[PDB]
Amino acid sequence: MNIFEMLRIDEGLRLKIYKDTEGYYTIGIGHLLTKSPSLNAAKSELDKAIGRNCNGVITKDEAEKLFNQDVDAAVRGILRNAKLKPVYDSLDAVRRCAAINMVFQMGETGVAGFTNSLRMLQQKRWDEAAVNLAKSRWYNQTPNRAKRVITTFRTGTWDAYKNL
Ligand SMILES: CCc1ccccc1
Repeated sequence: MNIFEMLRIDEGLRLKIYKDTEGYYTIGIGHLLTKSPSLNAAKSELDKAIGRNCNGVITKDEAEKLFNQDVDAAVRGILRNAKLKPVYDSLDAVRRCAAINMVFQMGETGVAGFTNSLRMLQQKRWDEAAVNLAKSRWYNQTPNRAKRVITTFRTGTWDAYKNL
């Protein structure tokens, strides 16, 4: 398992514009199009992202291209963030995937506010970090996914994702 397989499990794959868990227009493997209520605004964002007139539908190859771009953006975002980079650099490979997953889902400024959890993760206090991470809107709104990500942080193994 790697970050692509992990997020593909968590985000799924849909080739037509859909609404994510928060009700926002999204496409592909969790590619957020807009937080605007307007489907037309989303369709415009999609056409801009893909570079052709899509009429709300893309191919699997296009979805995977957006996915590559989004994962890269998440990682780069972490590396450019003064609060996130040192924690990320302190982590092992598997836990780094859990970190990218959170930033992919909630964005960099969002996770950068997870201050107490970040400290515990940098200190390698895994059980404590796991407990702290669950005290969050994140956990309460998407508990099944949060539990998988937290288990990954707690154990540094892919146990939560085996058997998908
Ligand atoms: C809060 C988990 C985390 C750690 C490092 C970087 C991003 C996210």
